[PDB]
Amino acid sequence: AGINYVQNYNGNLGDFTYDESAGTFSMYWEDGVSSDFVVGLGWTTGSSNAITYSAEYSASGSSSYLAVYGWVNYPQAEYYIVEDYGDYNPCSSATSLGTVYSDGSTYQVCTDTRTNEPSITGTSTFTQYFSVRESTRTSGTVTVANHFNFWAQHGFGNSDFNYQVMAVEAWSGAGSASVTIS
Repeated sequence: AGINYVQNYNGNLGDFTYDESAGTFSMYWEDGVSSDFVVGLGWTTGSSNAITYSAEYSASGSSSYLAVYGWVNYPQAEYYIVEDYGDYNPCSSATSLGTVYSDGSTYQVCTDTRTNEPSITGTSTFTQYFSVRESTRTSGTVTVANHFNFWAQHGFGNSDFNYQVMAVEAWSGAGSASVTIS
């Protein structure tokens, strides 16, 4: 996949292993976590190219996501295309933007504003964009373009991309995850 970036945000909170060249990574937090971590493999500059992945993901009792994750520099935005998740749906609370259909399923799409929080610039106010898969899965292709195009109708800059990775995130509870990016 031309993986050239390792995402490790508090990976030390659980057990994070990875092989850039194989496009694989695992992450165990079986003892539970009480703080947020985001780990994964990807690219230093994001693009609208499709991402194919395969995963073993077990996070039923955990506030966790198995998602395509990345940032946009300006307007600053953090984004997720959540394929599978734990006990928490971000669109349950956020402002609804509609629905989008892609790769065999509809995704609820929502947005939210984070004030003075950890960001690719340290601490700041940024916008989040979420596409949550209606029929969750742990393997398949994500045609990122379909999501970027829909979000772009609502403010998503759709250019000036920072990093983008296939990620696993959790900030409560315990779980397990093994992922391969093809």
